Amino acid sequence: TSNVITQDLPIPVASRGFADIVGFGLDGVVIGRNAVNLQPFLAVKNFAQNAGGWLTTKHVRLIADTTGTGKGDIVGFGNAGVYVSVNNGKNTFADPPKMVIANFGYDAGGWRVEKHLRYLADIRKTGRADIIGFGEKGVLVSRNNGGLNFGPATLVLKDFGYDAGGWRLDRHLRFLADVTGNGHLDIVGFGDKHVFISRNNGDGTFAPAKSVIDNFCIDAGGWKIGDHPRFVADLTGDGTADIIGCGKAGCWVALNNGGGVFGQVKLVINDFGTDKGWQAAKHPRFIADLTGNGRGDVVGFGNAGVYVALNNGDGTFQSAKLVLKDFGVQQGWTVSKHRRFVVDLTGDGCADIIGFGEKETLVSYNDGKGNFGPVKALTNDFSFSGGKWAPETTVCWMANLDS
Amino acid sequence: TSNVITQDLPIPVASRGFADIVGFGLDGVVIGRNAVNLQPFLAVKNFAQNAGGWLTTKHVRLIADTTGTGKGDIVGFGNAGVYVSVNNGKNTFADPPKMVIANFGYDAGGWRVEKHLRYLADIRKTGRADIIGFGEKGVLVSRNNGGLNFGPATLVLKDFGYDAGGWRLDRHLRFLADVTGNGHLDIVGFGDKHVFISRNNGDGTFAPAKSVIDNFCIDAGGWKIGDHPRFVADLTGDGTADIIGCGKAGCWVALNNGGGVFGQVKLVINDFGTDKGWQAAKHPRFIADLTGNGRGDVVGFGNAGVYVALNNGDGTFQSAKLVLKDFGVQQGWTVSKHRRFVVDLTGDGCADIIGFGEKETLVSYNDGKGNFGPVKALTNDFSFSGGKWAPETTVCWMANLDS
Repeated sequence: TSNVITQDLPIPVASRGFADIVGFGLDGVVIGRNAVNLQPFLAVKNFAQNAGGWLTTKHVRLIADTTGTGKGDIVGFGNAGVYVSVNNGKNTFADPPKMVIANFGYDAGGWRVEKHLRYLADIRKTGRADIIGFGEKGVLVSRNNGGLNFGPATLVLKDFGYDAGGWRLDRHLRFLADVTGNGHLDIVGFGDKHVFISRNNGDGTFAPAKSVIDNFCIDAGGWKIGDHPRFVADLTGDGTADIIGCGKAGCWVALNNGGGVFGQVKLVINDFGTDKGWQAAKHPRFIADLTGNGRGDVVGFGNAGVYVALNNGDGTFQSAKLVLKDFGVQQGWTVSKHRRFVVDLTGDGCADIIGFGEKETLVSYNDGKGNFGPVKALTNDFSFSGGKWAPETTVCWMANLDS
Repeated sequence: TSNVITQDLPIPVASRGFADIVGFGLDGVVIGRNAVNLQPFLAVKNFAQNAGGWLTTKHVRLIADTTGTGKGDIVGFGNAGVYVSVNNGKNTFADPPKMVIANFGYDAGGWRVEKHLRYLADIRKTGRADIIGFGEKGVLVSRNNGGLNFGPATLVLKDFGYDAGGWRLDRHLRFLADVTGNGHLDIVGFGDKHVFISRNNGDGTFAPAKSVIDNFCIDAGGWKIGDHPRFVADLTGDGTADIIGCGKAGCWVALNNGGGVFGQVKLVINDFGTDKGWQAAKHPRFIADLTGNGRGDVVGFGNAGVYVALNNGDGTFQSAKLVLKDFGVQQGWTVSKHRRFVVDLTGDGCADIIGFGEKETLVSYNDGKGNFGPVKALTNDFSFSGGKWAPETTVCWMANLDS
C-alpha cells in the first residue's frame, strides 16, 4: 500500500477502514458517516451551489486533516482564498468556516480549474496537510504551521506548471505518491515524452525533475487523457508506488525497484483497454486492494457489470473475470449522472463497491477474497435523484473522517 | 458532560458519537464496529474463555488508549500481569498481545475480582491511560510511560483499599470522576458513613480522602448496593460530576457547585426507586444524555418498557414517563442472560438504546428529543444464542474505538 493523490482522486482513502461519504450538496456539506444507521447529516451550510456561491467551474472542495487531530476538516478553495471548517472531533464541523489564507483562489493568484491543480497533503510528514498547488510558474506550497496558520505561498519547484513548462490538463497527469521509498510524497508527472519524478527530500523541498520512463505519455506510447487512464499504486507490497495504465492492448505496468527506478513496461492483463471495448465515457476503471494484501488490483465497471483482475502479489496478474452483474452500462449506470467508488467500507482491507445511482445508493461487499456479495440498497440518499446530486453542481467523495 | 469511570461502566463512552461493540467472546476479541455492514470481526484470538484462559471471575478485560494515538487498545489483567493488544489505526489489533507490566494480575500481586478494582484512566491528562488499582493496602498506580513502558506499581494513597480501611464491594462504591473542577479524574468513594473525595493533584497523585456528603452510604441513609443504585455524572452542564442515587422514594441528587463542594441532598424525581417497584435484580438504571444538552438524564428498564426523566439543564427534572414498550421484563429481558446499553450510536449526542437479547441484538434510535423509534433487529451476533454470549463466560462493552 502507498498513500496516493491523483487528479481524479485527490483525497486518499485508507485501504483498510470504514470509508465515510462526504457530499458537497446544493444546500451545504452533507456527511454520511459509515455507521449502523446511515443518515445524511447537514454539517455545514456553506461550500455549496446554493450556500456560499460555490461552483465546480471555479472552486475546489476537499477533505483533509488541517489541524493534526486525525479528524478530517472541510477545505474549500474559494475566490479570495482557502476556507476551512474544522471537524471538532465529536461529529461537529465549524460553521461558518474560517479563511486560513489569501492564496490559491480564483481571485487570489488567478487559479483556474481549467489550468491548475490544487491538493492537500502532508508532504513534510508532520501529521497535518500542507497546501500544494500546481500553478502557473510551478509547484506552489504553503506550509501548514499549526493552528490554521499557513506559511507564505512559495514557489518550491519551477516545473510541472501551466507555464513551467507547458503542462496541460488535456495532455498530462500530475500525481503525488511515494516512489522513492522514503515515506514522503513525491511528484509524479506524465509529460509529453517521459514520466518524470521530483523526489520529496523530506524537508519541504523537491529535487529537480528527472525522467524515469519513456512511456505512459501522450507522445511516448500514444497514451491519451480520455481513453487511457493511468494510475500510481503499490502493486508489489514494498510500500512504494508502481505505475499502471489501461491502454489499447490491455494493462501495462512498470514496477518501481523500491527507490524510484522503474523497470521495463510490460502487458500484464489483456483487458480493460480500448481493444476490448473499454471507453472513457462509459467504463470507469480503478486500482484498489481487493484482497487485503497491500497490492493493487484492477477493477473496471464494464458493460455487463464489474470486472476484476487480481494481483498475484508481485505485479503480475490473473485474468480478468466478471465478478458482479451490476453497476454497469447494461444496468443503466452512466458516468454523467452516477458516482461509483471502490473503497473499503468494512475494515477488512478488501475494497467494496458502492454506487450512487438514479434513485438509490447501492452497495456490494467484498467477501475478503475479491469476490462480491449480493447488491443491497443502502439508502435513497446521495443518489442522483433527478438532479439533487448532479455532477455539475455537487461534489461527492469517499473519505475517512477519522484517520 | 464529564468523563466518568464506574464499577459497572469502567469504560467511558462519548455522549456524542458512534459507539462500537466490543465483545470478549469464547474464541477471542470480537469487534462489532459501528458501520453500514455490522459484522463480528475476530480481532485477537486471546482474552477469551477458550483462548488464553480468560475468565470473568478471575480477570479484568477493558478497552483504553494505552498508546496515545487516540485509538482504543485491548487491555487484559490476566494471571501474570497486564496484557495489551495495540490498535494500529487500521482496524488491526496486535496478536498475540504483549505484557506491559507483571503486576495487577491474579497471580502477580494477588489481585481478586472479589476484592479489588482495576481501572485504566488518563489521570495525568497526557493522552494515554495509567493503570489505577484499588487493592489491599490502598490505591496502587502504574504510570504509563509511553511505548508500553509502565513504571513500578506504586502505593500512592493509603485509603480505599480492601485492608485500608475495609472497603468492600458488597457495600461501597469507588468511582473516578472530575468533581473538583480541575479537569482531572478524582477518587470518589461511597464509604460506610460518608462520600469521600480524594482530589487529583495533577502529577498523578491524590490528596488525603475528605468527607463531602453525609449520605448515599450503607450507614448514612441506608443505601444498599443493589437496591439503591448511585451514579456520578454531570447533571448541570458545567463539566463537573454531580451525584444522583435512586433511593426508596425516588432520585435524590446532591449538586456540585463546580468546585467539588455539594449542595443539600434533594428529591428531584418521584420514581425509579424500590417504592415504585424498581428492583436490583430486574430493572437496570442508567444516567445518559438523551437530549444532547450535556446534562445526564435518567433511564430505567422497567416492567412494561423503558422509562426516562429528562433533565431541565440544571439538575431538576420533568416527570418520568415510559418511552418504549420494549427491553423490559414483560418482553422477557433479564439481567442474567441479556445486555442493555444506553449510548449514542448515531453521533447526534442523544443516547440510543441497544440490547443483546436471546437470539438477536436489537436497537431503538433516539429521535433527538428523548423519544424512541420502533425497535429494529440489528444483527443476530452478540446475542445470547445459548450460550455463545453467556454473561458467565463472555464480556461485552460499548466503546468508541476511534476517539
